[PDB]
Amino acid sequence: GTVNNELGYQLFRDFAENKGMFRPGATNIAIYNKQGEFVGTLDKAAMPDFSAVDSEIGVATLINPQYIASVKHNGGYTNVSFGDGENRYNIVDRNNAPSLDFHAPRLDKLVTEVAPTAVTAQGAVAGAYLDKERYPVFYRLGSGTQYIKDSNGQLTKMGGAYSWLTGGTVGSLSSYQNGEMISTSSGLVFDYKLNGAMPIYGEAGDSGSPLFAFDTVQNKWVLVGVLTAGNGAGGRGNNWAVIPLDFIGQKFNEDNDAPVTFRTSEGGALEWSFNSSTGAGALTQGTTTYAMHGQQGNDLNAGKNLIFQGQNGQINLKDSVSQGAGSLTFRDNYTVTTSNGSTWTGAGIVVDNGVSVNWQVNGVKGDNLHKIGEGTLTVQGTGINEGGLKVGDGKVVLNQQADNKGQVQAFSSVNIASGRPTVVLTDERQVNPDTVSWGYRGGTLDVNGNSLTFHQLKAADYGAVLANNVDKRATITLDYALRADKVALNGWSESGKGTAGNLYKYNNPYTNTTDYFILKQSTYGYFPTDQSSNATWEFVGHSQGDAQKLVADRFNTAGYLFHGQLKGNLNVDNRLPEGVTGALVMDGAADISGTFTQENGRLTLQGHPVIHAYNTQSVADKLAASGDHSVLTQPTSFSQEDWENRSFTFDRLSLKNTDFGLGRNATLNTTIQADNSSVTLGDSRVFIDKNDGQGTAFTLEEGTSVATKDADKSVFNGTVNLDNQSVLNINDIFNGGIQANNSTVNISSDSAVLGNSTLTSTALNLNKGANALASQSFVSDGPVNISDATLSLNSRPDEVSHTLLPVYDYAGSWNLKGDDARLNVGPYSMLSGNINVQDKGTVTLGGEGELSPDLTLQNQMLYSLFNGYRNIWSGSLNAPDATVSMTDTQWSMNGNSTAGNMKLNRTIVGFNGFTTLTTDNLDAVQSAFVMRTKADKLVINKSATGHDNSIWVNFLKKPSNKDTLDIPLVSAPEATADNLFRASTRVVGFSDVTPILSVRKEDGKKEWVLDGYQVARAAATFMHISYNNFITEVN
Repeated sequence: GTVNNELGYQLFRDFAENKGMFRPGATNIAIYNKQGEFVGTLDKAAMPDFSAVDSEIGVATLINPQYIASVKHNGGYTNVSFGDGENRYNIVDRNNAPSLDFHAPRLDKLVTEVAPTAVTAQGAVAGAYLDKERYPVFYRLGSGTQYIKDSNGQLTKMGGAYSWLTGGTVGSLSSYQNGEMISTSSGLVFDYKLNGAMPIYGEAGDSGSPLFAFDTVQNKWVLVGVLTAGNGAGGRGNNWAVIPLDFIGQKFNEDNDAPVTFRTSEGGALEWSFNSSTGAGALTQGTTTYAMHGQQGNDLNAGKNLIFQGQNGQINLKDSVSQGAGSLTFRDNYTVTTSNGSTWTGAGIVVDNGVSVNWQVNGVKGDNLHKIGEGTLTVQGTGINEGGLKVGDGKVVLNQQADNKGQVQAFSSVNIASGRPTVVLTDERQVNPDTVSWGYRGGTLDVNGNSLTFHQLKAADYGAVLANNVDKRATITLDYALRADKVALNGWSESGKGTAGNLYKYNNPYTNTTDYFILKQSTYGYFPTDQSSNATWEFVGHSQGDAQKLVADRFNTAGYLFHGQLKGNLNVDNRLPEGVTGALVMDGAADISGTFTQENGRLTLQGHPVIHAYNTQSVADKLAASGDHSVLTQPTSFSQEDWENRSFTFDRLSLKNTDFGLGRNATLNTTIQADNSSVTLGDSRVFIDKNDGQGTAFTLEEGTSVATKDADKSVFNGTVNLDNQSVLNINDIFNGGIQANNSTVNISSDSAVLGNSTLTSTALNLNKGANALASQSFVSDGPVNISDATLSLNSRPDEVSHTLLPVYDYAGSWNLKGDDARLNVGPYSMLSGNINVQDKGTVTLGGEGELSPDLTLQNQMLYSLFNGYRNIWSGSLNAPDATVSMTDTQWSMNGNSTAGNMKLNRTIVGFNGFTTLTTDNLDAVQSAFVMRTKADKLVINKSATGHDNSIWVNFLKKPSNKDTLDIPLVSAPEATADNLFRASTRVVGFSDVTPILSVRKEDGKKEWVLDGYQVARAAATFMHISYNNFITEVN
C-alpha cells in the first residue's frame, strides 16, 4: 500500500499490528507530522482489534470460526495464520462467489487463537457507507506493494507485496453495481480531511485485504468489504466488494447436516456408524436415523457438520469416524462414548454456552482436537490418546483414565490460545507438562491441586496463565537447566550438518584416544586428528564427564524467560544446579499464596517494554535513506519510554546462593528470605526478548535500563530477612522492615521507609543522595554509615505528626561523612550508640510532634521510661566540624566528645563512664551540665552564647570545711557573659551538698571554678534527674 511521506512510517506498522499506541481500545490518538505538527486524531471510535485478520499477509479475514473472507482472484494461497502466526489452517473449499470477486473459504479446522469479526449488518445496500452518522470512520490494513509518496506524486518503493503489513484510514465510500461494490478516492494520501488522519491506498497484493467500519447503530466495528482493485500504483482510489450476506449465509448452511435430536424418553443412545471407504455414516436412536458425512479418501471437504440437541444426550461410536472438515456443535448436555475403541477426528467441537459434554472417545496420532465454544468439554477417554488438543474457548477438563494395563494420557500435547479458555487437570497423568504451550494471548492452565514439573514453559505472551484455583496447595517445579549427564554424545556424520554447541565423541584411530569436540558451526568436515581446534571443531579433552560439564555450564549462562503469569494457590521452585550463572527472567506477573524458591543462579523480576512492530535492517535502511528514521528493527528495547507495569506477589521469596534483582516498572510484595544472596531493589540490569510477540520461541538479551521518571521506578513492600552473608541494595521506592544477620545493607534510594528492624553483624550504609526514615524501632549492633545522605528516626524534620509512638534507635555507632550528611532524630526516640561526624554534617535530636492518643499499656510504660524527656541519648560524640543540635534531651556522654557547633535547649548533659566535652561554638539555653568530682570539664574555644544554664556537681567523695577546692569546671572565651553558667541549686550525688562557683577571668580564658559547697535543706545519679527536677531547677 501507499502512504504519504509526511508521516513517520512506523505509524502505519504499529497501526496495522495493533501495537504501540494503537492497541485495541486506544482512543483519540492524536497523530503528528515529521515536522512535529498536528495532522488529525483517530477519534471517532476506539481502536479496533484486528486479530481476525490473517497474521501474515492480511489477505483474509476470519468471519466464522471455520470461514475466512477474501477475494476470489486470490487463487494462490492455501494456508492462513492468526495471532502471532504460530499456527496453520488450510483451505478445504475456496468458496468462490459466481459473479462477485469474493470468496469465503472453508478451513480444515476450527480456529482457536482469535474470535471472528462481525460483518456489516447491511450488505450490498447502495449508498449505506456514505452515511457518516452510521459509519463515521473506515480503517484498513494489508500487505500489498509498499510505497511512500511525496506531494508531486513521486513514489519510492520500500518493499514488494506480502512482506509486512500497513494500515490506516480511508474516507467514506459510495456504491455502484447495485450496492454490491464500493469505492473511494483513497489514493489522495495527503488529504486528511477526506481520508482521515493516516490515509492509505491499496496496491498490488492488497486484494482481499479487509475494510472495517465503526457502525454507530450497533456501537461496534464491523467488516464491510474486501479490496478488489485500484487505479494502478499511486492511483486515485480503490474498490471493495461488500460482504455478500446471502452468499455467506449459504456457504455456512451448505456445510450443515440436518440437526440431531436425542430423545430422553427413549433411553438408549444415538448409535453412530461410519463407512470410511464411502464417507457415509448414520446416527440411529430407535426408529430414527440421521445422516452423517465425513471425509472420502483425502477429501476433507466431503465432511459435513453435526449439531446436537436434546437433554441428557448419549452417543455411542460403533466405527472410527473421520469427519474431515465437519465440526460438531453441542447445544445440550451430552455424553460420547465407544464400546469398541472407535476414535473421532474432524474440524473440532463447539460446546455452547452453559453446555457440558463428557467426551470419552480418543483421537488419532498426528491430529489435534480443536475445542471452542464457551461451554465445557470434559475429556475422559481410556488409555493413551496419541492425538493432541488445541483449545481456544470455554473450559476443558482433562479426566482421561487408565486402561486395564495402567496406561493413560489425555493428549500428546495441549495448546492454550486466544485468552478465552481454561484447561483443568484432574491429576498428574493427563499430559506431559513440557507438551503444554500457550499460544496467542494464552489462557489458563489450572493445575487444580496437582504438583507438576516443567522443563520448559512454552508461553507466547502475557496471556499465558499457570494457576491453581483450588484450596489444595500445589508446587510448580521448574527444571530448565541442562545437566552434564543429559548432554548428548553425537556421532560424526557424512552429512556434515549439526547444531552449533553440540558435543561429539570421536574414537580417534590415529592416536587411539577418545576425543571430545564441540561443534562451532552448522556444517563440518573431518575432526582434527591431533587434538587441535579450529573454526569448526573445539577440542575439549578425553574426559566425557568434563566435556559434558563444559557444555552444560555454557548452556546455563543463557538463563530462562517466562512472559506469563503465576496465579493462585501455588509454591514455585527453581532450584538450579551449582554453576548456573544465568537468570530466570520474569517480565509477566505473579500473585501466589505460597512461596517462590530460588537457589543458585540469578532471578530478575521486571516490567515489560511495550511491543512494537519492526522490519528487517534492509528496510529500516531503505526508509532512513529517504530521511525517515522511525522504523524499528526489534520489537522492544532498553531505551524506549513505554513500559507495562508488572506486579509480583508471593507469600515468601526464598533465595539461596542467588543473585536477585527487581527491575524498573515492577512492584514486589513479599517477605524475602535471603541466604547468602544479593538482593537488588531497583536493578538496572534487565532483559528484552528479541523475538517478543512472535510466538513461544524467545531470545533473551541483557542490557541496562534505569527508571528516572517516578512512575517507572520499582516498588518494594514487606519484610526482608537477610542471613549468612547476604547483601541488600535499596535503589527504589522501599517500604519494609529488615531482620538481618551477618549481612550488609546499602541504600541509595531517596524514598526508603524502614519499619521495625533488627540488625546483627550487619552494616547499614546510606550513600550519597540517600534519604530514609526509620518509622518504627531500629536495633543494630553495628555501624550505620550515613554518607552525604539523610536518615530520619521516628519523624522527618519537616513533617509534624500527632500519631507518634515511642521507639528505640540503637546502633553501635552512627557515622556521617560529607557536608550534606544529616541525622535527624525525631521526638520519642531512645537513641543509643556513638555519633561520629567527618566534615560539616549535622545531627539534630528533638523535633515537633506528639504521641498518639491510643497508646497500649506497654507503649505507656516505655513513655514513662523517657522520664519527661522527649529524647534520651547514650553515646560519645566526635564531630569537630559538625553542627549538633539538641532540645528537651537527656544526653549521657559516655566518653570524651567534640563538636564544631553545638546548640542546646532544655537539654541536660551528663558526664559519663574524668571525661571532657569540647566545642568551638556553644549556644546553650536553659540547659544543664552534670559534672563529677580533679573533675569533668566543658571546654569552649571560640564562642559561648545562650543563657540560663546550670552546673550540677556530683561530689563522688563528700567534702569537708576550711580546705581547698580550686577546679575549673568550664572554660570559655574571655568575653563570655558571667551569667551564662551558674551553680545548680539542687544536689545530684550522695553528698547532700551543692556546688559553689567563682567566675575567674584567669588569663586568656574566662573560667567557672568550683571553689566550695553548701549544705542540704533524693536524686542518686545524673540519670535520675527527671526532666521536671531538671527544668524547674533552671527555675
